[PDB]
Amino acid sequence: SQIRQNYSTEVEAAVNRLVNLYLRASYTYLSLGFYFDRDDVALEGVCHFFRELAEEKREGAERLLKMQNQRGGRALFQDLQKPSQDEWGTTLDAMKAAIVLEKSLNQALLDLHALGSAQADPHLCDFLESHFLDEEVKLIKKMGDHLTNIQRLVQAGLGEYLFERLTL
Amino acid sequence: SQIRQNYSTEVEAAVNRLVNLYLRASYTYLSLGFYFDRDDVALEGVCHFFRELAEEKREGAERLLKMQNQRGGRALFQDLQKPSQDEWGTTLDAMKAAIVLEKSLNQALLDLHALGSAQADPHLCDFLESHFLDEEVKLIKKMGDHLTNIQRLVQAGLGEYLFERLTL
Amino acid sequence: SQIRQNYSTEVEAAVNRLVNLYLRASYTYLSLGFYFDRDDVALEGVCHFFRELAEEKREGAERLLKMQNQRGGRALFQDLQKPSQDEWGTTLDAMKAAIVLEKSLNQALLDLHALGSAQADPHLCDFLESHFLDEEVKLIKKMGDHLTNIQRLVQAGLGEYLFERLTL
Amino acid sequence: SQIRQNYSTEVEAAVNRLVNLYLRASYTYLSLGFYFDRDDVALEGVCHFFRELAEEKREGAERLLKMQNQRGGRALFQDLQKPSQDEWGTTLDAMKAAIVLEKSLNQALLDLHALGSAQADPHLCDFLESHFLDEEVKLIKKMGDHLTNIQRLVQAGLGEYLFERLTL
Amino acid sequence: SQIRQNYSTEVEAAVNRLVNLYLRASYTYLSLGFYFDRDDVALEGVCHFFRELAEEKREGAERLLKMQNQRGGRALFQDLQKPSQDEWGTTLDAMKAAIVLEKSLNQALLDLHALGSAQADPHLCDFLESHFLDEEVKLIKKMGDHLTNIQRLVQAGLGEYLFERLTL
Repeated sequence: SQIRQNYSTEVEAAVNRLVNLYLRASYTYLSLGFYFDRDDVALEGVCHFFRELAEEKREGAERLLKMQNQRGGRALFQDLQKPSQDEWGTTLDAMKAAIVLEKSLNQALLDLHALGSAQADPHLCDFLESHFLDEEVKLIKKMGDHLTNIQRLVQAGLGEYLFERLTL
Repeated sequence: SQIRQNYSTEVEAAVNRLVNLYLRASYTYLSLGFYFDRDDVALEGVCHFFRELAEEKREGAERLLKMQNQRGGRALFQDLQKPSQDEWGTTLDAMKAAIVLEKSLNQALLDLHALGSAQADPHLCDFLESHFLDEEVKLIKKMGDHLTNIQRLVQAGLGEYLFERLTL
Repeated sequence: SQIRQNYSTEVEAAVNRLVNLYLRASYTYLSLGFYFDRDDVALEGVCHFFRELAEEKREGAERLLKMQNQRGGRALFQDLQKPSQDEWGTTLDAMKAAIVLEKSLNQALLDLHALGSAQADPHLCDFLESHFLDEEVKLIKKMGDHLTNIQRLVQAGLGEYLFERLTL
Repeated sequence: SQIRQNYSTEVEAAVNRLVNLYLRASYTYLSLGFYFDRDDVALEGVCHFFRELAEEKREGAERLLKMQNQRGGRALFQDLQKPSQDEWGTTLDAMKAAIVLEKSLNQALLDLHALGSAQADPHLCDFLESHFLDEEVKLIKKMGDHLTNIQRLVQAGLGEYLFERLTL
Repeated sequence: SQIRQNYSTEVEAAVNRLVNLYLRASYTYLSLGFYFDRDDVALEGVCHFFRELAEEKREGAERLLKMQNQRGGRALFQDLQKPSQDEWGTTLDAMKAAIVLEKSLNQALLDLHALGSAQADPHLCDFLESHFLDEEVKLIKKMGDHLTNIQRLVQAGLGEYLFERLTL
């Protein structure tokens, strides 16, 4: 590539893998959102919380793909595996699964950052720091806060309703 | 009728029956609304929910009557039977009765649509699709969502109060 | 499902399959868009055309999923297969592949409509007519118009540049 | 210097060298810009593209000089060598020379970043990441995109005219 | 007719013939417009040019009919013959056919003017001069200008595209 400079094949491949992970996360949140939209679940605030996160993760994937091209790397797409569950249980179960998912994404970001540092690729390192690392930390804090409030509240039915009405 | 075209006597009669069903539904919701306005019931949000539905069903009847005339059919009115109950119990009981009522109206709309299709009357079919069928589907979804939230909430007194305050 | 009425298991399954087809189409257009963003391809108008279509197809999938829930059906997600190509060649090649993809989606919509008609499900039939069928017809017309103009223009390099600058 | 802290003589010297490189780049772009303003060249969009870049590179030099003083280092200026060419040939030749120049600047920024990291000078590292590294990556991507479009277009005279009119 | 004054049967008949000629011209331009809207032709600017002319010619017919009544003559309508072609070939072919059509209309206007002069009917003469004769001269000039530019441009495919994009 005429523009490619200081951009290792290892980082290029890892960025494609991270795109897949972000799209998979978006898909998982799409599934979560529509599950809470079921008439036998019916927690609209929880549905909206996860649909927003689906959009965020898709946007993160697109930012990665834009960066791949800016550096002269080549986007390669793989199958997107379906989410791990078809039904997501309670808001508590769903929020635990979301924090698991975000921690996995954060770990992938940290692994890529370490790779970038080992490859002396400061543009990559700054990109991740600037657009992804703090967003993950803030989101995980928010989920942990939500989990604590959900747990405090669970008369589990009343608790789930109040959390959805008064927090989300 | 000088304007009547492709409008079968069977559809004409069925449209008059559906008008009666919609007015009956309006009357039922009028009864539901004022029951929740009783000082010994006193759930204003539930009263407002059903009074709004009374207005919607009356409006649906009027739309049917306007259509009857547009097609050159002749409106014929029958007695409006009183609602099935004088007292409607809890918000849960009332919402179950409302979903029963809406499903019966929806089934009548679907029967009329099938009639219209058998009579090759696409204006009727489009009219129903455009003004009634999706409105019923959306309303039934909303009632089902309400029922699920009511059920989750029912300390049944506290639950009924919170639903009325925070959802309705 | 408490709300489910006149909604066959066959339509429910077909709606889940159509969701997968729309998400796959979105993914294909995401791939198309970023390919035209490559520094060795560099046709920004073509990139924007396909990124817009990615968004449209995702939105169509979400509309289907919302409908699934409104009817009381249950969303089931499957793996999303990667797009058929990693590199998409010329704007001409890409627009031919897009018209192939849209025709396949349109055929799936028509198959589902026929199913809905056979199952006497007019809500489904109206839903498809109202939100999908005319959008597909308009989009295919636009692509065909684009293809004709691309073909007229292809000094193939000059042609591709002018189309991107003056049409897109 | 009373304020100097964690600022190595090696970085101080390298920052002065980078100032010279940025001023040299500004001078090169000044030459490029006025060449395209010649009546026997006459490509105003190309002239404007390079005059803008002259300003950008001068501004980058000034930002470096401001930083030098903020850290307590001492600006030292050297002769500014004249640009490598007196006449710059075609827009294609000029854009190739510009990408060569930007890659050399980017490599100098990366070398300085590596120096800063080896000297454990995170302020320097952040400064470069924040103000220079991403700007270079974006600019090189844009030049590469321009080069690809120029190449696609070159009836070379017609191509050069159209690029200047429709892209620049 | 109580109002009829200085309005010969010969002019009355000729005005009815000219109405037919203008409606025929409108129909021809309707055909031209939709031909350029075909997906295998796809020149939207050319389609718009001819659809506008269809409207102009219809309006001219209506102005003639209004005049017929103002003078106390009696509008008589004849069949409108279909346009001379089903497919109109290239923009060049179409613009040549349009100039042929406009010249025929102009000649009919000039013949009617001569008739009006021979019948000493200055109202008719002024009407034609004021509303039709200069409009035809301007339109024919514009078509001739278009033809010259089309001809200059025809790599005939590229030429047709550029004319549609940059002139129409």
